[PDB]
Amino acid sequence: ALTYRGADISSLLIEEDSGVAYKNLNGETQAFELILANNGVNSIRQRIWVNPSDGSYNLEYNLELAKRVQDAGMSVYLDLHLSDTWADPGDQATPSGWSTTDIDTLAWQVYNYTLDVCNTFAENNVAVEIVSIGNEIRNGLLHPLGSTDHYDNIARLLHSGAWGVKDSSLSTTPKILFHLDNGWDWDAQKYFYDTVLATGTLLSTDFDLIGVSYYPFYNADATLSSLKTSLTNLKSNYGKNVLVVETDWPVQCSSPEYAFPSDLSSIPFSADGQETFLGRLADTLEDVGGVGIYYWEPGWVDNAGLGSSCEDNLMVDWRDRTVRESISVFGDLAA
Ligand SMILES: *[C@@H]1O[C@H](CO)[C@@H](O)[C@H](O)[C@H]1NC(C)=O
Ligand SMILES: [Zn+2]
Ligand SMILES: [Zn+2]
Ligand SMILES: [Zn+2]
Ligand SMILES: [Zn+2]
Ligand SMILES: [Zn+2]
Ligand SMILES: [Zn+2]
Ligand SMILES: [Zn+2]
Ligand SMILES: [Zn+2]
Ligand SMILES: [Zn+2]
Ligand SMILES: [Zn+2]
Ligand SMILES: [Zn+2]
Ligand SMILES: [Zn+2]
Ligand SMILES: [Zn+2]
Ligand SMILES: [Zn+2]
Repeated sequence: ALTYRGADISSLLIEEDSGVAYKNLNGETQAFELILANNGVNSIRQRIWVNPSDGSYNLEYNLELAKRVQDAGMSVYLDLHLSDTWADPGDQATPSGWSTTDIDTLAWQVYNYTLDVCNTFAENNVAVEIVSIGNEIRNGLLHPLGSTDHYDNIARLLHSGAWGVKDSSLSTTPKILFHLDNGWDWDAQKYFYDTVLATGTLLSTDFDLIGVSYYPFYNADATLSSLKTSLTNLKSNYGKNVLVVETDWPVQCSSPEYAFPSDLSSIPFSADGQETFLGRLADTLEDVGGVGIYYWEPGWVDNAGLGSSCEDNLMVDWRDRTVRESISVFGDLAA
């Protein structure tokens, strides 16, 4: 069985501030994190941004969301984007005020930052289970200094961020996770890990978990079989537990931009299809000794496509703000 049965619900506070209330499987209005907790979710992933101009996903935002997560009995995974806005393989902008010219200065800013985030959580008695040093960092982070022209710099920054967490006053130190996209692509994963470890600046002991994104709708090569091989290879090569920290499956996808992978093409687009997909993903992870799955943004009703070419990847119907049956998939898999 999976250790982490998770969801990323970072959008929740913004959706609430836009007037969204969610109706549960009992037909009752209920706080979204309590709906999840009562339906088998035991951990919540939260994106953190450094100095966003409108406050979205900033430190205060995340402290309040984490308090609610903890009140609901769930563990907290902080996904540090180390940017003022979305960090992904096509965007890794250095925060306003941080250095774009001096790697020594930037390394100290990253260290100070992750220490300050963690000590803010400690000071407020919020335990955190996992922290990622960056989001989807296969093409580096904190550009231009942390681009793939300078893997030596990337290693320094990861080292610094990780030790900021290790030096924090949290009573139990979080597991430190490194997160790359394209989890199904073993050669890409291997190239990154082998290269940052060879610099001499990142220690093999600096991180505890390897996390990957896994989506079915951006590339037909994303078969479950390739994911299985990649996860197996990651665990055996680097000696770290592995998990899927982002995934989605559509209830509606009328005009996909990319063909779906061959071993997933019989799964329907529906709530039942979401469950079948997740059940197969969970079995796949179990087979290989993987430890978690986090569903990405199940309740983001203003953004049902979640950035993909599909109409709707949510576990909540935007038309009536009511959860779909797939919201209980993790509980269903127990039982
Ligand atoms: C890191 O924080 C310390 C305060 O403990 C401060 O003295 C120092 O200037 C900071 N480093 C950078 C580069 O901002
Ligand atoms: Zn299972
Ligand atoms: Zn608010
Ligand atoms: Zn982007
Ligand atoms: Zn300097
Ligand atoms: Zn760049
Ligand atoms: Zn450069
Ligand atoms: Zn360099
Ligand atoms: Zn060091
Ligand atoms: Zn590749
Ligand atoms: Zn450590
Ligand atoms: Zn992503
Ligand atoms: Zn919204
Ligand atoms: Zn509906
Ligand atoms: Zn079910």
